[PDB]
Amino acid sequence: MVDINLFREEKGNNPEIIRESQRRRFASVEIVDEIIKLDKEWRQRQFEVDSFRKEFNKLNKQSEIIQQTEKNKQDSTAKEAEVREAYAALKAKLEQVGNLVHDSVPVDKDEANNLVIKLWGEKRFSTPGLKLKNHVDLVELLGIADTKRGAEIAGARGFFLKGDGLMLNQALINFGLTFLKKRGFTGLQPPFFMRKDVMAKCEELYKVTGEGDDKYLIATAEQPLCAYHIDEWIHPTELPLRYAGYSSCFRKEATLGIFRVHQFEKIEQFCITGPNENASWEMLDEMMKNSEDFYQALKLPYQIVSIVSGALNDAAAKKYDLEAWFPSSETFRELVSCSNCTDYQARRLEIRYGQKQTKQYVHMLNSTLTATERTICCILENYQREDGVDIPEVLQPFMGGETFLPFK
Amino acid sequence: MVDINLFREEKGNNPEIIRESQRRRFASVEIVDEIIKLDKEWRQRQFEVDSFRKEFNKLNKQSEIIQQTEKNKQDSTAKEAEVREAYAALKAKLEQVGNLVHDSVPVDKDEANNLVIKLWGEKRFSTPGLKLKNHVDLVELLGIADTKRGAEIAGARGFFLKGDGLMLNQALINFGLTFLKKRGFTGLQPPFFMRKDVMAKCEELYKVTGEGDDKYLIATAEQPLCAYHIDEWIHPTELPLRYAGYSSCFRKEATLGIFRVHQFEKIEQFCITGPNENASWEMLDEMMKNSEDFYQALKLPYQIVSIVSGALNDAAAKKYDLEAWFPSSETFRELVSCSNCTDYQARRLEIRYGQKQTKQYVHMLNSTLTATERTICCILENYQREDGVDIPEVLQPFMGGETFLPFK
Repeated sequence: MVDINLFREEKGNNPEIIRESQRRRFASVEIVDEIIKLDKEWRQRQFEVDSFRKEFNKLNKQSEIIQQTEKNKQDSTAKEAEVREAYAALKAKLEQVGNLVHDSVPVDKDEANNLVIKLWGEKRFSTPGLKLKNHVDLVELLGIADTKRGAEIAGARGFFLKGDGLMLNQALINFGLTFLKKRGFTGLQPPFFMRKDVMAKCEELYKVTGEGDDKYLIATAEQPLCAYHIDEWIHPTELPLRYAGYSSCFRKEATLGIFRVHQFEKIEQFCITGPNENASWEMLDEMMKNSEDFYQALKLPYQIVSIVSGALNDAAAKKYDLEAWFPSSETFRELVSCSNCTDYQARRLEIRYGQKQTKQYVHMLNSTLTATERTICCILENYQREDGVDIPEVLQPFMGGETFLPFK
Repeated sequence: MVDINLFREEKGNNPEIIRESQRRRFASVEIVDEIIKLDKEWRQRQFEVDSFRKEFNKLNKQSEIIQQTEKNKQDSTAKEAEVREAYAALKAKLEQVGNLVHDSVPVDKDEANNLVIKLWGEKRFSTPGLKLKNHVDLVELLGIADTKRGAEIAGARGFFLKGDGLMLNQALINFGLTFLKKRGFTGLQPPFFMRKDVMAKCEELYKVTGEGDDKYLIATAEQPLCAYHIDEWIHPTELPLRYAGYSSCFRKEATLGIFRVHQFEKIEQFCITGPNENASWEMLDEMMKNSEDFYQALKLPYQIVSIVSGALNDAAAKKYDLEAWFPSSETFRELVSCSNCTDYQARRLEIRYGQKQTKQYVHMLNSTLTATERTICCILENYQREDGVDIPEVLQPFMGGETFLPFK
């Protein structure tokens, strides 16, 4: 949720900023007045208690009187119930309000109008010499995934990684983790389980039943790496925090191919900053430079698009995608999303900024470095030859010096 | 299930072998006669069809006659139903019979009497200079797993791997995969999902709900690597097959420690052989030598125990455990199980041996190489110093040359 304080004229904050952000999200502007009207009620009860607190403690410092100090306690428990109700009803509207859309975000309702802002790399095309094959056919020819036997075993989109497929998957995971460890990141592998209560604050997911409470399978490392540091204080000397999240991922939405799948592995950049001095906006550039340097090391051409205000989800204040070149189909596909969600999750998760006045909260960002099966698919297409696939230079050490994967 | 043919005096096979194996499993010997009595019924119906087949086709080669060729079809569909019932009732008893216990297996009902057969390594002990800490306390001191934050997130026994904890986990996974790839193995990473129908032939597991049929989370790579090759023919030139299974594992049975946990990673040796020439018994030694060479490369002292006939599960014909030395508690704990299950799963999974007479079936074996979190725990205890933990020599390349993990 957003800071109630940014709706209060009282504290020297203009609620038009909220109204403008609603407009840019093509969402209710009327709700900003609804919330102001509710906040005011609630703060009156919040105060309408301390009226009967003082009048209660006023009687004290002395049945035309003894019956007066009776009702003033019946009051301060009756009115405390009203305060509870007000808080609750205020939660129901404020919950619905998206994060404040940064001004640099292109305003529009269709991702069709996503603003390309950067290009990189010399894109390969089908020549007369070699028709460029797609990832689906190159996985079959290389013999590095059993999607057929996978499908009988795990149901639809189910796949084994095999031989140099597993070595490659593992090569990319360790290349990514070392890549990021060199840039000040600490590895973190979360449990693939998470309690629904906790997921709430961070049903398009798998439910796992058995030991304890019903839990979800995680769609992204980003979800466990957000619950981590719940209810904690983080000291300014700790921030900024850089975690290289690693995990398997389970998506419900998706017998040939490993691009459009139910289970996959993923390195995530997850960063916490303090909420002042433009720190989170500086970290968003930092993480986006890291995503860039990495696809450049792999020598995969790409373009960076900024996401229209209309397409930002409720947590994101701003978002880029790195779309990389798939030469057989001459398309760019999404291999990175890079979000600054500022204090939106932090404030629900009571993740605070102080030593331990009025409450400050940390800023949190997330940026896929690589979804391995997707990155592989992109590697296959861009590195293919007449009779196999060359291995990118930087992955060659992690594959024991091998430079080539021949077709069966 | 076991080969019905080994219950038939008829084919030159002595059913006493079955009876003896039942004795060694301390299980029903009476059931071997029950099954013979059922098999005989079934084969009579199986034949009692071909009596009314020939008499039906006998009438043909000519209403004192035309009504005779009527009933002989009413028969051959009526008696075919009886054959179905016999087959089904025979399945219900034969299902309950364990695999034939190899003669080299120690006969006893208590694992207490497991026969140690081999020792290796110079075991470390608490000296006056250094009280040897346990894995639980060494994980806290090293700062390589958040079991506390894990527990709030994933419920009980839930843990993050962190910093050099993740690097180590990954070091062991890649050390194991290369270790095995050098010994003729092909990497395989299965889906962590598997359809209950399929699991049946390979409810102490997690159920996953969402897309498609209800599925289980796998307890071991061994389970998906068993369904793989279902209903297939394998050619003698293909066998023997060596797969290095890699996966996450989910066990229901288990906020400090990563040894006794719900989720963990595991390299498995899974091997298929032909069923003749003592091939599977030779492969069991091969896999057990591989498990040995690996804990020797890690320089972890261990002992090999042979499992008493009384403790073999229904698939295993024979089984060893490699128990490794945990010096703080001066105990050996199970880090490897090595099983030859011969044609027991193969025969349910219709995994055949021919080119493609009377049906031959492949032999299948499984042998944990490493459960990574457990192996780590064992590494921590055996490699500890006053102020940190040394990194095993062979894992040092995979950890970028680092030789030591200091306490926080």
